[PDB]
Amino acid sequence: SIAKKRLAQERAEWRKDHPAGFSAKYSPMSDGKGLDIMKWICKIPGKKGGLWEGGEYPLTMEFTEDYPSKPPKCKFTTVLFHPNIYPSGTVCLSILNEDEDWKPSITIKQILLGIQDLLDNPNPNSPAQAEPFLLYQQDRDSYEKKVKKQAIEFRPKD
Ligand code: NA
Repeated sequence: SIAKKRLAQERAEWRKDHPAGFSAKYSPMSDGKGLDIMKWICKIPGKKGGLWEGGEYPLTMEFTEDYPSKPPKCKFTTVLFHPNIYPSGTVCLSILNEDEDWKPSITIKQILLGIQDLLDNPNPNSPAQAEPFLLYQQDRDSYEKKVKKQAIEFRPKD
C-alpha cells in the first residue's frame, strides 16, 4: 500500500521532529485492537499572539488508499467559531482541495501548520460557516470576544 507506506513515513518523521504543542497520532481501532493508520487524531495549539492562543483544538485526519494523490479530510471534532470551518467540522483550505492547491508532497506538519495559520487568518472568499462569517463582518470586536471565550473553553482540561 503506497498510502500506508507514506503514512508510516509521515508518522515516523513526525515523531522525530514536530512543532511543540501539536499532536498527530493513529486513532484507536473501533474494535479496540490496534491503531488505525488511515485515521489520525491530532491536536493544534492556538498560535501565540493570536485570538486562539491557549486553546488546544482536536482534529481528525481521514485518509483513503488514494492518498497521497487525494488529500485527507481534516475535521475539528468540536466545531470552532471560525468562518472557514464547516458545520461538520471540516476545514475549508485550498491546500486540502484536490482541485486547488493539494500536492502529494504536502506533509502532515505542513497541513497542521496551515490549519493553525488559517485559524488566525480567516479567508473571506471561502465562507464555510454562516454565523462566524457574518459576525466577522458585522462587528469584528464581537467576533474577537467570542473567539477568545472559546479559546479559554479549549484550554487543556485540568
Ligand atoms: Na461540534
